[PDB]
Parts: sequence; structure tokens; C-alpha cells
Amino acid sequence: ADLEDNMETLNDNLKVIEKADNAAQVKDALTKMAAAASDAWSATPPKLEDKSPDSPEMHDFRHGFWILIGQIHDALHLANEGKVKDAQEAAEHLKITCNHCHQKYR
Amino acid sequence: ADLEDNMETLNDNLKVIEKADNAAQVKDALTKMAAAASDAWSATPPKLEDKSPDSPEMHDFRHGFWILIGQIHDALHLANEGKVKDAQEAAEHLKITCNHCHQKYR
Amino acid sequence: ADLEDNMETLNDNLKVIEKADNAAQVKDALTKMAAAASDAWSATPPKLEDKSPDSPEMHDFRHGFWILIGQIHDALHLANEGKVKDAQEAAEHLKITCNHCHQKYR
Amino acid sequence: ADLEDNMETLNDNLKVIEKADNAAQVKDALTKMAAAASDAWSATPPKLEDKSPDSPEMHDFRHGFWILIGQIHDALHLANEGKVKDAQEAAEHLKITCNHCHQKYR
Ligand code: HEC
Ligand code: HEC
Ligand code: HEC
Ligand code: HEC
Ligand SMILES: [Cl-]
Ligand SMILES: [Cl-]
Ligand SMILES: [Zn+2]
Ligand SMILES: [Zn+2]
Ligand SMILES: [Zn+2]
Ligand SMILES: [Zn+2]
Ligand SMILES: [Zn+2]
Ligand SMILES: [Zn+2]
Ligand SMILES: [Zn+2]
Ligand SMILES: [Zn+2]
Ligand SMILES: [Zn+2]
Ligand SMILES: [Zn+2]
Ligand SMILES: [Zn+2]
Ligand SMILES: [Zn+2]
Ligand SMILES: [Zn+2]
Ligand SMILES: [Zn+2]
Ligand SMILES: [Zn+2]
Ligand SMILES: [Zn+2]
Repeated sequence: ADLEDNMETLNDNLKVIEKADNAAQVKDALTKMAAAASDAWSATPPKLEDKSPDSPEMHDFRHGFWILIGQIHDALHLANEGKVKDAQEAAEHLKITCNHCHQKYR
Repeated sequence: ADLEDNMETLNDNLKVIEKADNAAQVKDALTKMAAAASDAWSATPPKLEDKSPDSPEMHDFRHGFWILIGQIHDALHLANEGKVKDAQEAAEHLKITCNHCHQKYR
Repeated sequence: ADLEDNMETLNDNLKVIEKADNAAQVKDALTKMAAAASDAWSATPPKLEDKSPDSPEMHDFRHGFWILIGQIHDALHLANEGKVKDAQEAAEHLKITCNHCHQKYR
Repeated sequence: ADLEDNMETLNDNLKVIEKADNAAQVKDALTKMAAAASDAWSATPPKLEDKSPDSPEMHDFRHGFWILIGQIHDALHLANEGKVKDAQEAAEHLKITCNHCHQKYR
């Protein structure tokens, strides 16, 4: 999908996690976020259309998605241990990564 | 594009890394492998077309790409520090992940 | 040495990172924090002296130090690439992990 | 403990994992390996007594224990999902990290 669609997927599923009651909802939202992050890894954001794909900027840009993917990976493991509250708390971790990339690149 | 194309990208660039002389070659090959792994994350492999997308198998399948992506992430950091030999020996780490997924699902 | 000493090491060096100007200061503070986190991994915190060492609590407790160690690991890689501001903003990531463990066990 | 004691702990528990029948044995061995790796993070190995503690060598040395700690972290998550075979296969991952550090530093 395009960067904007992936971002709406990330935004909708982050809310599902913050509002969730059971593990299955959290697991499903985390899996959908991981798919959106991986698909978004390739995208060139507007602020960086001018820059070459192996510029310092596009490397740092892509590095943000590695942070997020890793955070989702750990969150799903916690979710798969019945630790709903601990997996929901991952949301707080994910939001930092969301804001850090936004601050630099949208 | 498809799982088989992503795999040939992973295979070709793994060899480039093993036969590389300088950092730029290693960096470029690692970046291409990361793109292939991320793009492959969503694929349903032939031996798992029968299985449900939330089966233990498709979860374990996807988990393999998280391991590889994480390994590529660290390898590129080492590559970006001029540690060519340390980044090349990441290749040895990557091959274990290649074989583990292949053993179960190829 | 003890959990409280490790925590003051983490606290002092987190501030050094937030107020740093150059890479060497950030690198040095991150290295000291990594040493404190690793050394703290084995500690039994007061609020968990009652609990068995393989309880869900002491496992979750130890898991917190794995998150922090991983965050410090990535921060030092960024620091070693001359990306001072990117390494300093790791501080924001670290504080979430500090608070999550404190909320449950301090 | 000293580096040699930590190494014997790593060696004994790696064998327990390769020989294990149930999750509890694997979980317990992984937890003991994590404790040994964290405690070993601080050690100065013989080949590097001459070198300063913030030399490139002692940084690369310590980086090896970050790889191992991360690998143990993932292995324990797999172990905590009843995936004994998948957690035992982590052993193959750990041995690469063992050999890579040995090759450079013992
Ligand atoms: C980069 C590494 C990013 C990460 C990680 C996250 N986001 Fe993002 N997001 C990013 C960019 C470059 C853009 C702009 C895209 C454009 O074409 O304009 C966005 C946009 C959004 C939006 C759209 C709203 C807007 O103000 O433009 C949303 C709703 C959004 N992002 C949400 C979001 C969430 C929830 C994230 C983590 C869970 C997240 N983003 C991470 C770049 C990056
Ligand atoms: C799963 C998580 C995998 C990881 C990690 C890696 N590979 Fe793979 N690979 C996988 C599957 C399911 C398949 C078969 C797909 C099919 O349609 O039949 C493959 C296949 C390959 C191939 C052969 C491709 C072909 O021409 O048919 C190669 C050469 C290959 N894989 C290489 C490779 C390398 C080098 C990897 C890591 C560096 C790697 N793979 C990881 C599943 C998975
Ligand atoms: C658990 C996994 C923790 C993480 C991660 C961090 N901290 Fe911590 N901290 C923890 C405990 C259990 C305690 C209480 C110990 C006790 O004996 O009562 C603390 C305490 C602190 C303190 C106060 C120390 C004192 O003088 O009594 C500080 C200032 C502190 N912690 C800071 C801190 C920082 C900055 C962290 C991350 C960067 C951090 N802690 C992580 C448990 C855990
Ligand atoms: C460095 C980052 C290391 C990692 C990771 C592992 N090992 Fe190690 N090991 C290391 C050093 C520097 C030494 C030498 C210590 C000395 O004072 O001589 C060792 C030693 C051992 C030994 C002792 C046998 C010997 O030939 O000296 C064993 C049995 C051993 N190490 C096992 C081991 C295992 C099983 C590991 C991973 C699971 C492992 N080591 C990782 C440095 C490092
Ligand atoms: Cl980030
Ligand atoms: Cl290694
Ligand atoms: Zn929506
Ligand atoms: Zn974890
Ligand atoms: Zn899992
Ligand atoms: Zn960040
Ligand atoms: Zn594609
Ligand atoms: Zn690293
Ligand atoms: Zn980088
Ligand atoms: Zn594996
Ligand atoms: Zn101590
Ligand atoms: Zn990184
Ligand atoms: Zn380094
Ligand atoms: Zn947390
Ligand atoms: Zn022994
Ligand atoms: Zn995992
Ligand atoms: Zn756990
Ligand atoms: Zn290695």
C-alpha cells in the first residue's frame, strides 16, 4: 500500500490495542501493524522526494521502521504469553517511535 | 516482488557480502536484503496455502523474517562503523535463519 | 554494585545524555548505563523478596532490563555513527522502560 | 563471577538445551545463560588486558554479549509459548555467537 494507507492502518490498530479487552484483539492488531510497517519500509516520504534513496536521510527514515518492527515483535511475544496489560503497555513504547519519525520526516 | 524473487535477492546479496572487499558493497547488499525481507513478510509460501493465516505455522513463518530483519539491522550498523569483517561475519548469522525457515516451510 | 547504585548510575547518565553536546559524552554515558543494566539484571528488588525467583513477577522484572539493554545497544550504534541528536532522542525511548518497571516493582 | 566461570555456565546450559525434553528445563537453562552473559559483560579477557576499556576491541568484545543476550531473550519467549523444538533450535543460533567471540578474543 502507499505510505498514507500504511499510516492509517498503524493509527487504527494502535487505538484497538489501547481499547482492547482480550489477547486475540491485541494479537490481531499487532500482526496488522507489523504488516503495515514492513510494507511502509520501502516508501519515499514527501519531505525526501528530492534526496537519493541511499542518502543519510532515507537510511535514518528506514531505521525508524526497524525500531517499530522490533517493538511490535516484542509486544506480540508478550501478547502470546496471556500478558494483555503488558502487551497493551507496548502502545506507550510504539507512540515514541511514531512521534520521533513524524518530528523529522512529515 | 513475489516470495521467490525476494529469495533470489537474499541469495545473490548474501554472496556479495561473503565476497565483498569494502564497506560500500556490504552496506548496499545489506540494504537490498532488508528490502527483500520486509517485502517477503506478507507472503504465503506454497507448503502453507492449506493453513489458516493465524495458524501456528504462518505465525512461526512470519517470526523467521523478524529474526532475519533484526540480524540485517545489526549487520548494517556494524557496516556503518567501517567494521567490514564484523559485518561480513553477520553472513554466518543470517545463514542459520535461512536454513531454519527452509527446513520447516520450503 | 547493588540495585540502588545501578539505578543512580542509570539516572545520572540519562541526564548527561539529555544535556550532552558531542558524541564522546553520549557514547561514554551509554556505555556506563549498559554496565549498570547488565549488573542490575540479577538483583531481587525489595517489593519482590516474598516472591519465588521463577514467579511471573521476577521474569517480567528481568524482561524490563532486556528491553533497556536492547535500547542502549541501538542508541550506542547511532552514537558511533556521529548521529548525536538521534542517539540523544534514545533518552525519550529509555524513560518509558524506566517508568514501566518502576510502576510495577519500585 | 569471573569470565571462565560464566563460560562454563554458558557451556553446561547450552548442552542442557540441546538434550532437553520439556519447556521447564529449556526455560531454566536459558535464564541461567542470560545471568552468566550479563555478569560476563563487564569482564576483561586475557587477550585484551593491555588495551584501554573504551578501545575499539573492548567495545566489539562487549557487543558480542549484546548479540548473545538478545538471542537468549528471543529463545526464552519461544520457550514461554510451549515451542520446545523452536527454543532448542535457538542453540544453533547461540553457537555462532560463541564461536565468533572465541575466534577474535580467546
Ligand atoms: C517513519 C519512520 C514513521 C514511523 C515509524 C511512523 N510514521 Fe506515521 N507517518 C510518517 C510520514 C512520513 C508520514 C507522512 C506521510 C505523508 O504522505 O504525508 C506519516 C503520516 C502519518 C499519519 C497521517 C496523518 C498526518 O498528519 O499526515 C498518521 C495518522 C500516522 N502517520 C500514524 C502513525 C502511527 C500511529 C505510527 C506508529 C504506531 C506511525 N505513524 C509511525 C512516518 C512514520
Ligand atoms: C522464511 C521465514 C524464510 C527465510 C527467513 C528465508 N527463506 Fe528462502 N525461502 C523460503 C521459502 C518458503 C522458500 C520457497 C518458496 C517457494 O515458492 O517454493 C524459499 C526459497 C528460497 C530459495 C529458492 C527460490 C527458488 O528459486 O525457488 C533460495 C535461493 C532462498 N530461499 C534463499 C534464502 C536466503 C539466502 C535466505 C537468508 C539470507 C533465506 N532464503 C531466508 C522461506 C524463507
Ligand atoms: C526494572 C526492570 C527497572 C528498570 C528498567 C529501571 N529501574 Fe529504576 N528502579 C527499579 C527498582 C526496583 C527500584 C527500587 C529499588 C529499591 O531498592 O527500592 C528503582 C529505583 C530507581 C531510582 C531510585 C533509587 C534510590 O535512591 O532509592 C532511580 C533514580 C531510578 N530507579 C532510575 C532509573 C532510570 C533512570 C532508569 C532507566 C533509564 C531505570 N531506573 C530503569 C527498577 C527498574
Ligand atoms: C565474547 C563476547 C564471548 C562470547 C559471546 C562467548 N564467549 Fe566463551 N569465552 C570467551 C573468552 C574471552 C574466553 C576465554 C576466557 C579465558 O580466560 O581464557 C571464553 C572461554 C570459553 C570457554 C572455556 C574453554 C576455553 O577453551 O578457554 C568455554 C567452555 C566457553 N567460552 C563457552 C562459551 C559458550 C558455550 C558460549 C555461548 C553460548 C560462549 N562461550 C560465548 C568469550 C566469549
Ligand atoms: Cl524512533
Ligand atoms: Cl557474534
Ligand atoms: Zn481508519
Ligand atoms: Zn521480550
Ligand atoms: Zn510467537
Ligand atoms: Zn526514536
Ligand atoms: Zn514486492
Ligand atoms: Zn549491535
Ligand atoms: Zn544506521
Ligand atoms: Zn532459527
Ligand atoms: Zn555490581
Ligand atoms: Zn538501529
Ligand atoms: Zn559498535
Ligand atoms: Zn515497557
Ligand atoms: Zn560444568
Ligand atoms: Zn521473537
Ligand atoms: Zn516472558
Ligand atoms: Zn557474530
